[PDB]
Parts: sequence; C-alpha cells; structure tokens
Amino acid sequence: KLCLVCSDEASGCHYGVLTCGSCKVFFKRAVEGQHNYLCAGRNDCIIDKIRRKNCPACRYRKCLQAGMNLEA
Amino acid sequence: PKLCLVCSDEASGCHYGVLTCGSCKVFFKRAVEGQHNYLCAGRNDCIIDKIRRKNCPACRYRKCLQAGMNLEARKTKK
DNA sequence: AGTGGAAATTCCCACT
DNA sequence: AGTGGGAATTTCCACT
Ligand SMILES: [Zn+2]
Ligand SMILES: [Zn+2]
Ligand SMILES: [Zn+2]
Ligand SMILES: [Zn+2]
Repeated sequence: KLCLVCSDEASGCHYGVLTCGSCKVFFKRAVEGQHNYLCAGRNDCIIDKIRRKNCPACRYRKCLQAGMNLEA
Repeated sequence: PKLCLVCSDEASGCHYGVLTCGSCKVFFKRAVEGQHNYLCAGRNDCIIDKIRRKNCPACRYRKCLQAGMNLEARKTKK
C-alpha cells in the first residue's frame, strides 16, 4: 500500500523498493547528482508526505537504508 | 563584517527592525502576508544558515520572530 | 548621497 | 512535461 520512505501511497517497486512517485524521482536525481546533502537537525528527521521535502539528507538516507539502488 | 541575524548570509541592512539579508527580508514579508502554516521535520530547533535555510521554513520563520522582526518597525521613527 | 520599503523579475524545484 | 509555487535577486519607490 505505502511508500517505504515517506508512507505516501506507493505506485510500485522502484529501484528495488516499494515507493511513491516523488520518492522515485528524488532518489534518481540524488544518485545521479553531485549531491551531498546536509541535515539541519540531528540526522533523524520525520520523513512523511508533508515534511519529506524539508530534508533531502534524511530522505536520501532513508532511501539507501530501504535498499534502493538503480538496479532492480 | 555584518551578517544576517537569521541565516548568517551577508546582511544588506536593517530590515523589519533586524539585521538581515535580502532573502530573509522577503522570506519574512512573504511569510507574514500569507499563511505560514509550516511544519518542522526535526525538533523546532533546526540550524538556519545559507545552505540550509531552505530546509525548514518553520524554524526560519521562528528565528525571524525570535529576532524581533516586524513589518511596522521602520514606521517608528517616533 | 544613503536607507529601507515593496514590486517585479528571474531562478529553482516539486510533483503531475 | 507544463503549470504552479517558493526562493532569491534586482529594481524602483519615498524620504533623508
Ligand atoms: Zn515516498
Ligand atoms: Zn534531517
Ligand atoms: Zn538571511
Ligand atoms: Zn525545523
């Protein structure tokens, strides 16, 4: 039912993990980019539908911990 | 050496009663004339600086209010 | 000649 | 995959 990163409604199994649409594109863009994100808090931000855009660092870290990878 | 009391960017003057940068100036103007119902993803004490000030509108707005920013500030003056 | 409004324009991102 | 919005810079305004 739900995205394993933000708990929004999932669309399918993207990059190896059940995710929503925005989390898919975000992950792609993050890995392909020269992207070193930095948390403004404690590296433990709440990632949900409303807040997920607040911290790319914690969102990216949740993507990786969930096992996402450009190979399915 | 004068820096934005909200995000430590380079300050551009005293705006709304407080030493701040152009971006924090208009962020505050935007936040107070509109609805400002932001939600913090951390614990309402996020670090606000030039690279991160976009992460948490909630804490940024909070630092603006805590610093004393207010639209009516220049108007007094008397 | 020097400050600080607000508006306008441009730039940057999110999700669709 | 094009509309919408947020952020940030640039500009012009009144008043010293
Ligand atoms: Zn998601
Ligand atoms: Zn975070
Ligand atoms: Zn600032
Ligand atoms: Zn915050």
